[PDB]
Amino acid sequence: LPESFDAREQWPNCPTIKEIRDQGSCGSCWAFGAVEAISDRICIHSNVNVEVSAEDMLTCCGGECGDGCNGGFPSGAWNFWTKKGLVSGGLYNSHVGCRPYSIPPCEHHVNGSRPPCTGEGDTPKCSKTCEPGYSPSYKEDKHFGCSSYSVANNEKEIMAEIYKNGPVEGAFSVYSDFLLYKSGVYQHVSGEIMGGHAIRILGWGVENGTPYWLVGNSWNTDWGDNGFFKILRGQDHCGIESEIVAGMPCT
Ligand SMILES: *[C@]1(C(=O)NCc2ccccc2)O[C@@H]1C(=O)N[C@H](C(=O)N1CCC[C@H]1C(=O)OCc1ccccc1)[C@@H](C)CC
Repeated sequence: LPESFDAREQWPNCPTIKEIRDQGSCGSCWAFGAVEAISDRICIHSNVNVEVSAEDMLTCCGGECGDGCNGGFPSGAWNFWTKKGLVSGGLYNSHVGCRPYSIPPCEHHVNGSRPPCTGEGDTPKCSKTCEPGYSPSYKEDKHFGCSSYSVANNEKEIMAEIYKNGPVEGAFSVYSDFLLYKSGVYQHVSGEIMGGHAIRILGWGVENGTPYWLVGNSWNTDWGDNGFFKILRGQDHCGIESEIVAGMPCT
């Protein structure tokens, strides 16, 4: 395996890999890390381009994935993709796809022109219909995964999975010092535990002798490094290597 790897550069024909979304004021990271990686993989393994609906995942999976805006389980999300499939849907107010995200973008621990995020967010309804004007129907717009699996807490195997099949979803413990991340390789040194956070890992590298994972957060582009961040790799730091999940699209 190479010393560095950036899925964005390795699969130039898959622009979703470069995208950063905004989960808004809702604890839907579990759903976002999943639909983002799934969007990447659908393009990688059939290179069609589809903005997989975070709304569909967030609202229709139900208990199997956890508790909507109150948090969920990454592996459960990929299961939903294989069992019920996922329709298309872009950013809030984009009118792109069957079910665009219904929760407004906000400022995540940074100042900006958008309203500041306010944790309190209610899970939107599971509506099995597409926005007006969109074709085909909800049922016909479903994209299915043909496998849902968990990658071992093994640096090499995780790198190998990304290298071969594309970005994966992972999760780590968020402590307050992470909230102010701007650049460099993040290592937890201070701050209270905020809870588990699911994200999309799309590569790795070494910065100043420090091995890291290239990660895409779901807090818009004005947070962190253009929406992305790097975190220490190789020591299961904050559990970043403990809950990796992925899957392959059908056909
Ligand atoms: C991830 C998130 O979205 N964080 C940012 C945010 C923005 C706005 C408002 C709140 C939070 O809280 C999100 C998530 O999916 N969390 C998820 C989680 O904490 N839980 C899922 C089910 C209930 C809850 C929990 O307490 O889980 C503990 C747990 C851990 C392992 C096995 C079983 C249960 C975590 C798991 C995502 C990795």
